[PDB]
Amino acid sequence: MIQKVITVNGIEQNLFVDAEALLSDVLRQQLGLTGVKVGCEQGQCGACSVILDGKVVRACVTKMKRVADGAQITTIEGVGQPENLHPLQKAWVLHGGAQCGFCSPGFIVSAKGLLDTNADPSREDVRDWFQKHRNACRCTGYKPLVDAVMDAAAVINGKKPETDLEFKMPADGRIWGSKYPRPTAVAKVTGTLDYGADLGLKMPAGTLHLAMVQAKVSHANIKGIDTSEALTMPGVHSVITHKDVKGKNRITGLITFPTNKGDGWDRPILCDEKVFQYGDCIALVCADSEANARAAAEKVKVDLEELPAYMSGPAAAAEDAIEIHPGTPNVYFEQPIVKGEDTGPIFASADVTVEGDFYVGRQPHMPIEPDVAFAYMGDDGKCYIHSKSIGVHLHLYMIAPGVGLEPDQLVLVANPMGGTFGYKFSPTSEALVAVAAMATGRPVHLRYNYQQQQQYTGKRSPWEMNVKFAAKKDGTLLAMESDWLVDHGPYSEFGDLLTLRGAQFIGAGYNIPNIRGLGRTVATNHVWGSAFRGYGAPQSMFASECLMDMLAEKLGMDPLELRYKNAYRPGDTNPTGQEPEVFSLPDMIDQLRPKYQAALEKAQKESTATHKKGVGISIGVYGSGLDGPDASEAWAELNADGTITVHTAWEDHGQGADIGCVGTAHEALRPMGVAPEKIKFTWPNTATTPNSGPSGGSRQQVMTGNAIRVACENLLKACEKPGGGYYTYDELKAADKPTKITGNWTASGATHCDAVTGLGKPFVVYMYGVFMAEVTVDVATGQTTVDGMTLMADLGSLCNQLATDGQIYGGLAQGIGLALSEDFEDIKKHATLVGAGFPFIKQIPDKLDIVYVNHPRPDGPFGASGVGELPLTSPHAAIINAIKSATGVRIYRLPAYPEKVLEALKA
Ligand code: PCD
Ligand code: FES
Ligand code: FES
Ligand SMILES: [Cl-]
Ligand SMILES: [Cl-]
Ligand SMILES: [Cl-]
Ligand SMILES: [Mg+2]
Ligand SMILES: [Mg+2]
Repeated sequence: MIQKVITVNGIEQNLFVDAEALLSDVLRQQLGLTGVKVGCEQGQCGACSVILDGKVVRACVTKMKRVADGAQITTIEGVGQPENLHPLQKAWVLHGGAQCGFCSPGFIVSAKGLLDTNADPSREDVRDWFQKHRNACRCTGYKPLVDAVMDAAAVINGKKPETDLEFKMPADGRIWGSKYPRPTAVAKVTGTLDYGADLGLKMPAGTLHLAMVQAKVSHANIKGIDTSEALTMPGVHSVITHKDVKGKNRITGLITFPTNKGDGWDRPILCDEKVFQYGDCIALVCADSEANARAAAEKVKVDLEELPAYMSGPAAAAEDAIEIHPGTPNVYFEQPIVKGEDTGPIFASADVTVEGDFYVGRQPHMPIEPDVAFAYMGDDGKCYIHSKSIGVHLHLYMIAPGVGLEPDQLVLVANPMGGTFGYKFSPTSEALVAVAAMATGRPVHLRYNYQQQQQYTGKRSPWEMNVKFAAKKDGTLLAMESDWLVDHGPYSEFGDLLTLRGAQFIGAGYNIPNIRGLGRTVATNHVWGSAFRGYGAPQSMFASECLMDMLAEKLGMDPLELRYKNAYRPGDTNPTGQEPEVFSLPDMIDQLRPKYQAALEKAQKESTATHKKGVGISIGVYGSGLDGPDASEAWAELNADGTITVHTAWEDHGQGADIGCVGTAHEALRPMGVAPEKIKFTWPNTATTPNSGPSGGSRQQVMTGNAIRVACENLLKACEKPGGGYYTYDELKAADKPTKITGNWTASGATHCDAVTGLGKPFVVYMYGVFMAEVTVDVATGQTTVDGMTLMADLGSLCNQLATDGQIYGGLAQGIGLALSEDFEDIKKHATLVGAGFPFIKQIPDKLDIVYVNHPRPDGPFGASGVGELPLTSPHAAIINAIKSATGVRIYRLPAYPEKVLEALKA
């Protein structure tokens, strides 16, 4: 041990540390400075950036021996605090740079180090600095961060007043449609929002820390578990196995389709009979610390009989393949799409046909915050789970039978969380922590490291796809055929639903009267499928949007013009035979057309013989909702101090549940003149908030927004005085009148798609957009640079522009990664941020352009649609179409790795 006297955030600290300790652990655990966030633990993400003697360093790779006696350290807590924000923190809030917030301390400290060395940086200087310091963001697309740094610099420089960093009310008081900051932003930019790992550090002594004993093979029969040596290790309390589970020890997919061949109870909580994928949790070590639990977990001995693993859909779907789930075929679900007339003869006589085979792979979500959860037995005897769930009621019902509890005996709560992008539509760690809390009676806390986040949370399911079009010479589409194979890994939850998405979205955007297609879901031993932002559309529309450009190429038509010819117009129907609710694609195409022409001209002009520039187009469509007559509920309550609490279970991945609630409620409450700061939101809790539904399917602004609107209208009626005016709280209470008022809303016009034909009206609100990608391909290295992205977006009406801008930038950035670099195919090679192709700032162009072309939706609140998944529906098709424009070659199987682009160039 060594004594080190240093200064931290301006205050002398008398530190007693191990020389080998990591500064991240010392600051977080010894000094309680949980604003130093830890994500990757490998020096790759910058979340733990601190200033050490004038240099920005990552604390997670900085050992205490490198910290000199007398050193100066600055963490986010020393940059500023909630009622003393630094200009960078104020700019962050104004510019909406904290979405999930997990990266915000690291970027803001890093940016102070920049400004302390370069007072007046160029935007390029800012991007170069965040690239060298590895400041990673998965939510924002970086542009808002760079905007915030530039604004703060100008203030620090005396160029502009600091008060220009404070939001100015539009004067009229409307915050719907405005840039009003989100309520959680100040906590995020000051590091005072506790995420699950932070809460772990602030739990009482007595809390047990868990570590997973995981399969190190992809497929096996389990013969036995030997915990003997592990029990003798430092700090170890016990080891939990399937023997300790009090229910079925299985998670249910809950809405498994009747024509699924599987019963949806395939996924174990703790493996008992078999290993189904690498990473499967077979036991939990309970210990006094994460480090002690992990050291003992390595000593638990699992005796396995390894089985041949099927690591792709085609392998597992082979007619011969052995059943992964004995008794159930590996191909366990099929969804036909049957619209119009038989396609065979239409293909036979059409002027032009085109066909392609496409692939979109196992994209990893890569939130900066790895999965974390905790559980405890409440004084009331219920088991409480606090996790990254974005569907607390959904997960309650998916895990209660397996852990052996009735829905009245378990409570799920969503912690503040650092991003999920869909992976948390699945249970990950919740059943694990509940079993351990139940078995021990003690609080338990489980943190995944980043390798566990990559290998042992769910993934975008790969799809192998064949799509064909038939068309007339004038480009009018006549018919489509489609085939898709969905590799869902071993656990069936929502796999059949994802396969149905291919019937709804392959070919979406155009009138296509005649369709014949079939999707197939296959169990494999690769990572199980969890939703990933877009859920079926990134696969489906990559195929159809690339194919539209192949059809345009073949007809000698401009691809944008071919889309204009076919885009939805009154009278048309979508692939499931439903009429669109608004018709904005021609309008967006018309407004994009000159920008596209200018872009084509720039490309042609600025291409060189080795750096070829190109421009590519795509359309995106996705539903806002769960299929069918989805619904939500909210409660609007006048409190005794005159504030109003809007109670919902709107789960916040980081997309903006707080501002969606406040902005929607503010607009609904305008007749009573309620200031936005007087409106309170509730964190999701299955015991004390209503079943608003999960934050999946870009649904909450529509479904929960409408329920908030109705609850608020109902609260206005409850408060109205006859003759005009409103009663106060005190008045209603003296009157014995109610002050907490319910509202509900249902998408009553929707119907489920048919199991035999795929036809129906699954959503009553859709999102529509048009993408333009501008790229440069180095034809010596095959490296693609995305130089600009444009999204024409119809979101109906914006609840909050900071929120929708940031949603679109973040989605476009994930589309650049899906297009060029991201996959989870090799269990080892892809288990880090950099190995899996995470996009750092220089991979995302500063030019991210949005044009809103908003057609108010008949059934959305104040006309709004969702936004969440629109930007990831097909940006990667626009990018691959731009590589084809630049170079003449087509990448059919993502990602477009440089070697793959070179092989196509040289073919
Ligand atoms: N018009 C409009 C729309 C919308 N908004 C906004 O925006 C957001 C979003 O919304 P939406 O769309 O409704 O959505 P939500 O439901 O809430 O959420 C969900 C999503 O969200 C997104 N985004 C995001 N972001 C962030 N930051 N993070 C994350 O993680 C995430 N995730 C992702 C996903 S994947 Mo799935 O599950 O796959 O289906 S689906 C999803 C919010 O805040 C709201 O409010 C506005 O403002 N306006
Ligand atoms: S760089 Fe330190 S936690 Fe990622
Ligand atoms: S706000 Fe940057 S990772 Fe979420
Ligand atoms: Cl998906
Ligand atoms: Cl290819
Ligand atoms: Cl490569
Ligand atoms: Mg027509
Ligand atoms: Mg090669």
